[PDB]
Formats: sequence, C-alpha cells, structure tokens
Amino acid sequence: LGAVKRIHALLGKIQIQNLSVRYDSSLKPVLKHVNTLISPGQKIGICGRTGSGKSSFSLAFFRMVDMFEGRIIIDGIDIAKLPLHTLRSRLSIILQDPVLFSGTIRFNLDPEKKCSDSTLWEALEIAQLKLVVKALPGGLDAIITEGGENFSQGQRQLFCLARAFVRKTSIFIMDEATASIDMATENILQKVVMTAFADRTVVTIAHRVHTILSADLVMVLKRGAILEFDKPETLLSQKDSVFASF
Repeated sequence: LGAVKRIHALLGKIQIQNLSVRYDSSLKPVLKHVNTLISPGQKIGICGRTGSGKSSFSLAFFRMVDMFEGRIIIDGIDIAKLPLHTLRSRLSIILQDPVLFSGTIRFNLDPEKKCSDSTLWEALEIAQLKLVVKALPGGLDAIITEGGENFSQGQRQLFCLARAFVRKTSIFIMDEATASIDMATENILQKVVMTAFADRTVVTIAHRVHTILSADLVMVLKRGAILEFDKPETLLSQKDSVFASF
C-alpha cells in the first residue's frame, strides 16, 4: 500500500516590442523592454548573457512562457494568439547537440511522421548529409543505437539540419557549438548555416563574439534589455561591451 501510495504520489518577419517576462515573478524580469525587428532572410545573432537570452530567445521561440508585458510577434501574429502545439510543431529546432531516438536512422529522422523515406533521403542530399547517411551501415535503415552516439557531433549536426530542412520551417533556431570540429567541417557547417539562413530568418544563440563577425546582425543584451543591435564592424567601431567581447 506504500507502493500504491507512491503510484498515487506520481500523479518570416519577426519583431519584439517591449517584452517583459519572469518565471518567478519575484527575483527579476528575465528580459526587460526588449525591442528589435528582424526582416525575412536576415541572419540575427543574440549576444549578452549565455542562457538568459539563449534560454529567453529559445523559450520565446518555443513559447515556453507568455510575456508579462509587451508582445512577441511571429510572422506578424502575436504568439499569445497562436495554437501552441501548432506553433511548436511548425517550428524546427536544430541545436549543436541533438538527441535522437534509439531507432532507425529514418525513424530518428522522422519527427515529421508522414515524410516519405525518399523525401527524407533527398532532403539529406539537399542538406548535404546524404554522403554520411549512405556511409552509415544500413543507410536510412541504420539503427541509431545508443540514441545517436555512433555518429560524430558534426554528423549529428548535419542530421539535425536536415531534420530542420525536412520540416520546411519558416524560421531557424541554431545553438552555437561550444567546441571545435575541424576546419573543413566547421567551415562547411558555417556554409550550411549560410545556405539555411539564405532567404530565411535565422536565430543564432551566440555566446562567443568570435564566430559572429560574419553575422548579418548582432543583438547585444545587457541587464535584460537590448541596448544596441548592428553588424560586427559597426559594433566594434562603437567600442562598447560587444566590442570588448569581440
């Protein structure tokens, strides 16, 4: 009866306007009066804290919370008025480290269950993954045993990128790698990011200013507010906090 009591104990245009949010509502607002606008096809870098707006940027994109004040619009519509499951289902995420299921490669590459194997494999060709897909032992039918640990970090990154491509997202969210890969592979990865972000809205969670020197735009955050946003050369010319981080 203690065990049953344990069982009972078991139960593409984007603009932010003046958005404030706090999970606690007590310690501090997470973001305070953030304002910026991203045109379709712009490559946008978010800089400031690591995870207060890596996480606040991602959390707002995933709609993990509504704002306390202000509004967040996606494609001209306030995110408080969209079906959350439809929103998140219509949003593709490719992070630096992707978690995969202990199933087939094809099955690991289906978070879009009605995709045909041909369209997925073709999508991997478009998203430059088909070569390493083909050189997996069973190709598309290769069981991703141990949740994807027989693939490299880079090959997993490509897989995640194709997984975004297959979902035909309007907007991309990319988690910047915390380590290096190679010169030809990080260089390729950046080329893939450039092609992905071509004609599309790109949200880069930036931490290092080292990579973001060829971002179309960098958004610099301080104490929960966006104080400045521009391109890297101009931000370096500003000589402020982002220039000190650059």
